[PDB]
Amino acid sequence: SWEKGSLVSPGGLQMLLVKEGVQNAKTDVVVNSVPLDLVLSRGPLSSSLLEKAGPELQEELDTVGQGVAVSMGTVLKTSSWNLDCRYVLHVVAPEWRNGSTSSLKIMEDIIRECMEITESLSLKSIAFPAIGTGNLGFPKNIFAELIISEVFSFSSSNQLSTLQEVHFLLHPSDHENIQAFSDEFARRA
Ligand SMILES: CS(=O)(=O)Nc1ccccc1-c1cccc2c1[nH]c1ccccc12
Repeated sequence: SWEKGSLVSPGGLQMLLVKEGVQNAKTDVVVNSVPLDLVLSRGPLSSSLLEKAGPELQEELDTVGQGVAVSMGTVLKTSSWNLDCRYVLHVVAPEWRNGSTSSLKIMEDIIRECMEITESLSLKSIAFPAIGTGNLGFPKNIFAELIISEVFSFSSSNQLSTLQEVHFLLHPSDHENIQAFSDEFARRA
């Protein structure tokens, strides 16, 4: 509990494995996964974020999303309300129907976009919480490698003025993700 796991990429971006649940995020940006209808109470990650943030998070998302055509890969920005961050980036994650290989590529593009948004806002840190393998057809270890590799890729190919830290937020009882990230971090250190 007392430590975060740490891995810095060759390009200088620090990744932290944080085992505190998703409600305690203390980064500038937190990324949420939302449905196409923008209802924040459906999936378990979003429901958890909503429970801490308060219903104002839903109020603001509904307002920013009104009359916006929303599809897979849409990213909408709100303030954080009672979360301990500055902004939430609400993303419509892909599902398996988008195609197997396609869906991994789409997740990579989403990860990259959210980091680019954070840098464009002159912010320092972004958190990606575990969303689960909800409606995606790959095991958690595939997604752990994917996100870490994308952080490596992004930071090697870009000079970053402000973005310094990427936090992976895991619930301490998420045994499968804790094992996947721990193995990846151990392997790369
Ligand atoms: C698929 S997962 O959420 O179980 N894997 C992770 C476990 C812990 C922290 C981050 C991720 C993760 C991996 C790949 C893409 C995303 C992840 N979290 C996100 C949250 C929002 C949007 C994309 C992502």
